[PDB]
Amino acid sequence: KLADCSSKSPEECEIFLVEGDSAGGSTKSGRDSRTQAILPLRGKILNVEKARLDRILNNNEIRQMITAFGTGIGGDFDLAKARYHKIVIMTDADVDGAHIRTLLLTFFYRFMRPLIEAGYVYIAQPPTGYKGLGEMNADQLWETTMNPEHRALLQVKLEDAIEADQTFEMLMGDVVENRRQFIEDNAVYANINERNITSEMRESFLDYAMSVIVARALPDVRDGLKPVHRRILYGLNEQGMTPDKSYKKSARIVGDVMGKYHPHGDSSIYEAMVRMAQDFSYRYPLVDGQGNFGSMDGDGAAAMRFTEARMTKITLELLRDINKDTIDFIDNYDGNEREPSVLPARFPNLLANGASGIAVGMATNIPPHNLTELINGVLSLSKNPDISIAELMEDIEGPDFPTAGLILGKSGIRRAYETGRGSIQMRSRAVIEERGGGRQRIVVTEIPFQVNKARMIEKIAELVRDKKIDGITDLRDETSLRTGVRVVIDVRKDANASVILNNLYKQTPLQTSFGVNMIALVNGRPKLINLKEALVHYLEHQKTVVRRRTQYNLRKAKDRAHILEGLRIALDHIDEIISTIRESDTDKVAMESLQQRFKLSEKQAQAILDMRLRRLTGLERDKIEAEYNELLNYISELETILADEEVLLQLVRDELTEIRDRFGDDRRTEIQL
Amino acid sequence: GKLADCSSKSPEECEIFLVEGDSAGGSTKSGRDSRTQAILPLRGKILNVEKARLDRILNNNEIRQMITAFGTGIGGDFDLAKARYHKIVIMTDADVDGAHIRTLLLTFFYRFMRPLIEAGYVYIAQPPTGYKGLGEMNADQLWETTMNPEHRALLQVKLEDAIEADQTFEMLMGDVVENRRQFIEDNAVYANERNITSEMRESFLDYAMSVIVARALPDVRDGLKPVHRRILYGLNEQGMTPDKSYKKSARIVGDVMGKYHPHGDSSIYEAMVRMAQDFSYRYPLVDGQGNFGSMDGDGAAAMRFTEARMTKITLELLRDINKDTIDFIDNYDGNEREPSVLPARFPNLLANGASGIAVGMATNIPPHNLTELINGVLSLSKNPDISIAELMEDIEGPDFPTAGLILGKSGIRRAYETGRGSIQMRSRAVIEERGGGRQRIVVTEIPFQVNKARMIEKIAELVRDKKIDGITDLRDETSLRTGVRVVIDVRKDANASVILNNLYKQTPLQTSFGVNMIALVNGRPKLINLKEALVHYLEHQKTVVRRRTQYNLRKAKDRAHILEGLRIALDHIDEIISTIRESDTDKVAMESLQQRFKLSEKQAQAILDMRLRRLTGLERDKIEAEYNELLNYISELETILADEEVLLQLVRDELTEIRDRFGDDRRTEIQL
DNA sequence: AGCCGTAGGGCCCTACGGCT
DNA sequence: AGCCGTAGGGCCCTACGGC
Ligand SMILES: COc1ccc2nccc(CC[C@H]3OC[C@H](NC(=O)c4ccc5c(c4)NC(=O)CO5)CO3)c2c1
Ligand SMILES: [Mn+2]
Ligand SMILES: [Mn+2]
Repeated sequence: KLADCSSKSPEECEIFLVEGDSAGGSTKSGRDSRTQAILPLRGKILNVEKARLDRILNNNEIRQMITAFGTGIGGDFDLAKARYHKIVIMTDADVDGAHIRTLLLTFFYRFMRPLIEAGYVYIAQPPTGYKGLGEMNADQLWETTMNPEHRALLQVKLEDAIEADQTFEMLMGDVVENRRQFIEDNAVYANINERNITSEMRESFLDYAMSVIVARALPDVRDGLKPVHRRILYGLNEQGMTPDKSYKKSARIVGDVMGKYHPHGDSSIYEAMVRMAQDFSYRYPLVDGQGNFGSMDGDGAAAMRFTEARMTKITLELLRDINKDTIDFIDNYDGNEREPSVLPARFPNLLANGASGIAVGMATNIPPHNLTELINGVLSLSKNPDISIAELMEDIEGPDFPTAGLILGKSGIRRAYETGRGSIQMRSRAVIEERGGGRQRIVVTEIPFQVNKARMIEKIAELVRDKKIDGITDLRDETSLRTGVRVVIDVRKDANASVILNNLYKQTPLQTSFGVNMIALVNGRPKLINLKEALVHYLEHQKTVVRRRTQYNLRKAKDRAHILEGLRIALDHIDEIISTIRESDTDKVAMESLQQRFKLSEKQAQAILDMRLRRLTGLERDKIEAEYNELLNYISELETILADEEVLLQLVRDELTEIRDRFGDDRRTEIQL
Repeated sequence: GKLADCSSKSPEECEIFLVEGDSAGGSTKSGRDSRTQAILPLRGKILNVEKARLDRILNNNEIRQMITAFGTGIGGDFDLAKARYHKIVIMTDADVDGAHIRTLLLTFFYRFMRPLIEAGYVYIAQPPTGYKGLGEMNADQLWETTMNPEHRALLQVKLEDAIEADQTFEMLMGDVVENRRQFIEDNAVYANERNITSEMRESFLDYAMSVIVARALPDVRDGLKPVHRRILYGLNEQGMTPDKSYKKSARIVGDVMGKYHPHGDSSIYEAMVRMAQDFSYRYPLVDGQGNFGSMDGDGAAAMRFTEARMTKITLELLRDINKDTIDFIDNYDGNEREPSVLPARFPNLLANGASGIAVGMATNIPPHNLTELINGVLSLSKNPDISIAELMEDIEGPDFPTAGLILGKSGIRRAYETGRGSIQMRSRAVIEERGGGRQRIVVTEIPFQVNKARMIEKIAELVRDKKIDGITDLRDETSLRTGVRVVIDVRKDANASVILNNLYKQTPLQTSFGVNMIALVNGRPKLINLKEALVHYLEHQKTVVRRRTQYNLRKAKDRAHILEGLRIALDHIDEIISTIRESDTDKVAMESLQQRFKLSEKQAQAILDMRLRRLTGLERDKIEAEYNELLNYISELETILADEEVLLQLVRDELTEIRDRFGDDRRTEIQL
């Protein structure tokens, strides 16, 4: 990995740590290879503050850093033996780079403290607006960042130790609550110089943490999506990949999304897209995949060069009226594109499909739900702001998993909908049945959500082999496209099969809990929310969307009647119209002449100058009158909706109801007492 | 291993499907009936056992997995009794690479498991085409077509004459290239049971002709392989021109993968990267931003990091592509159109050169100076009987991006005469003082295609293993600011020149370029000499300029015809408007306009599409200005089409301009 | 040898939080 | 104790021909 310098005189020698060979290459090409060494790492380095020492000392990248510095670790640490008097951290100028920087400072503080004391550690300052240093040309990387003349390094000073120790403990240690508190306390949500090592850690760390929270791992309460899923669906949309049209190569989709909207690795995008295609993961799948999109047995999808994809019908409902000023667009990562900040989301997607995400200081875990039940819930809520969770549960019985199965008891469900937290006990659907000669078997035909069917079956085998469960004489996955899931467990003759089943439910994922933890972005801040808040924020979104959409169609039909007004004047005075144009030299004079003569606006004048001659035929004259008369009718319909809060809300209901009628379906998961 | 066995054991009723990898595997595993159907994914191309020794075969993972899985052992240890399946089913992707992996698999079974074949246990599944690999198929469909024993069509492989079979495996898959080449030349055609010899011959031949005509060899006209052509056409169709800014590498590769080139990402991205390296291409076709590699054989950044567009001179490859200069063809799936060849307004085969390993043959064509090339083609255009020797008054010999030296003219001369020759390339190295009466060797240019770091390591090896006297140190002082610089310290009092000569004998510091000018001519491979290359090249240009002139003619005559309808209309504007105003439909207006004013359908249409702003005052006059300049152009064009000396001179003229704008100095020095 | 350059194909480290 | 899902990062086997 190391690409060393010529000079062995450590006095004048620098080593640069970079994230991988992609940056490595640019760095190598632009360095001064007499004084300047380069060590590429390989992504996130190990967190030494949370890891056992066995594996701190085995980890490659840790090891190689040790070798390169040649000073040994901890007690047996000779400053005098530093092969370099400058260790320069130069990760990418993105948030994951800030995080890899915190990880490294932690390693150095806890294993090479003197190195920091001695003033040998530094932080390079590459320009922003660059995914990694691999996107820079070597000359740029040199001028800006590496050239001893016209560059700016921060030298890491350690002031108070005690404070440093607490900081590393809080930020990087395994007590989440300490970290969570710091985030809350310091996050500001939207509506050779010395650098203190504590200052750097808290600023770098918070930068990462906030970024993961608002812009990675948590879904938005309004549309139920994380950034990656939003930019995927929105890309499908901008490229017209509707279900009527045909499937397009995943690589096209991914390439496009990566380029315009999502400056991150290919596999994060493709894997997100894949899940959205899996009817064992999504209760209402958002992508329609062609090819191998993986199995319940933990199989990956085929590589993105093989598969293809489009929207499902129901994703249309997520995107409807996105170009009717329903929702605010923002700048993409680099200035050159516009992306939606949220989707219209005309059905309640946060709950329908659920969410899961590991952030920093917190996580989220929201189960999926029956859409017929959810919309009935939003209906009841719309007729009654003061409805209770108990009343809402009259409609929303509890979660509805794609994989079906059983939930045991209404009581975890109730806590989760009331507090935002609760454990939910899920079981497989298993029956006991004769197989012949007075012997029996267990048949599992549905397994709990998020359980790998293979791993589950291996577990049972590994219980039968470690002689750790009695009575089982065979185990077979008879699952098949033709017959559905079907896992068979033969039972020894005369053994009690019900007992064996209970044993499996105790000792295998045949029974599994689901720990609800309903954190989402509300005003782009993380909040633990109950069932009713989820539906309130959802309905508040829908109200705004149907209002803005109605306001937009008004401005637009008004703009258009205005033009049809110019054109009807034209048709009534066509001879004089022709005359005015013919007697004009420029287009500028005609425009002025038509405004004055016939009291037309600039826009009308221009639309008349744009009329083609074929529009003076019989049918074309009629269409202009017809389009105009239909449009006045529509304009006054729109005005009705905007002048009356109750007609608007009634529209919201009628629309929800239509979606419930077209996409609603049976409950799959049975909830038992 | 990723073996997914079935649940039954008795092999009489159990089958195993071999597929290319896990993408195919998953569709196969979700599709299959797992009571009787095992699946074993491989990993792409398997080893050719006909060309490998036994130590290597038995180290190979995929080979091992197959042996284990089948349970018969191999060779004389073979045993039909211990078969775990009575049907072994080869199910590779429905493409040419899948024919090839079929031939490799059958080569393994015939040489190590022949009784398996003698006994009827081997089979070939028949998936549908249209799908890159099985990973693009849904499991329901792969079940119906291919795997379900009530529907599928299986071929059962049969051995007849074992002597013929031996000859075939030997010829097709053995180490002797020439019999294979001969079999290709003899069988190629350019523009229930299955005999194993027929399968081998037909599957291999497919593969072979696919690599030859459509992978590894350049076209003589444009100097390009399918992958480079599709990339450049891609850049163009998305206007990624040099005036515009850079697009993202992943977008470009994604575009091209979908539209034109159904193959792995890395083949595309790597082809693009090389086109951007100024140490690889004498005249780079791609302009890249980010890490695109080094002479030390670092690869580019991954494609999420880099951006790219055309270079100035690529516009010249593409100039006039829209003027019917070249025949477009269907892409691989029917939903696109691609160029079969580029206009190529400079001679790109010899300019940037080409190297490719095919089947039965290879190509290796060095790069050249463009100022020289062009003077060459001009000279040829003044004299169809120009000799190689006269041609070499312009074209001194290869000119490499990396500069350096060529020793003597005799390899050059042989190469240009016959299309084969060996050319000795040598570093640019000087000897210089370093202080205290010591000296060093400074190397500042290295041969084409010689990895600099790997070369420095071969020098270290010699010093370490004491096969060279007198070297005390070795350093790469290469930098952006300094250019290539490799220093070799010599021991006080040792003769530096001697040392340097040893380095030339013993290191890539001197390297042969083995010229072997194979290219496609009417899409068939041909060994061509210097002159035959320039001639095909000149022929393409004349065709281009002629087809270009024919196109502008059709187009200017079409436009004149429109303008003759517009003249009539502006001159009769009222009767025109009444004619229309009186007409119920757009149809009736066309008919009336046409009867009353002697107009064609297309003249009537142009009038009906006329906007009212065209009736302003100075428009009857513009139409007339335009129309008179059109008639002038029309005849300027007819001049050209009727006199071949005028067309040829036109060709000469455009080339001279390209020479003036893009021609640069020779970099490689030719020492005699 | 083993390397040139288009082709087939796939695997494994790391962070992060909460549940087992 | 190790999985789940967005994220950071990269490597190594194969065919082909010519020297
Ligand atoms: C399969 O299993 C193995 C296992 C062993 C391996 N050892 C080392 C490295 C790897 C893979 C690392 C490599 O890095 C670059 C990756 N792709 C991109 O950067 C990229 C970005 C955007 C894109 C595309 C690609 N593809 C498009 O068509 C457009 O959108 C491709 O994968 C290995 C792979
Ligand atoms: Mn990075
Ligand atoms: Mn394949």
